[PDB]
Amino acid sequence: GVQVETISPGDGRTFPKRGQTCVVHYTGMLEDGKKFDSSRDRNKPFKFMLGKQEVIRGWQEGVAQMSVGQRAKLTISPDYAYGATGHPGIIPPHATLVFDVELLKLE
Repeated sequence: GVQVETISPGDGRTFPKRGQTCVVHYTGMLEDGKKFDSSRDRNKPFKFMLGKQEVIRGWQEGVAQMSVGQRAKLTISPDYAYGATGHPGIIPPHATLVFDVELLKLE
């Protein structure tokens, strides 16, 4: 559902726990490499609570496998993203997504 491939290693020790706020920088891309969303383009980190059902499954699960300081490529199956429906106009049906995510800190 999600496959993680490290771009830059983190501390390899400090991983998110359920209920912690994960503070990340990210860029979300369709399979073709085209960016549809980025906290980097906003110049402001994005926060989410691990376990809340706001953020797509694969993005959360991928981040749970990351340590503080790590940057990684999360390849997310539609099953763990927007599924059959997608988000028409932005995310097509059955889309594989790629997120470049850096776990900045936990709060």
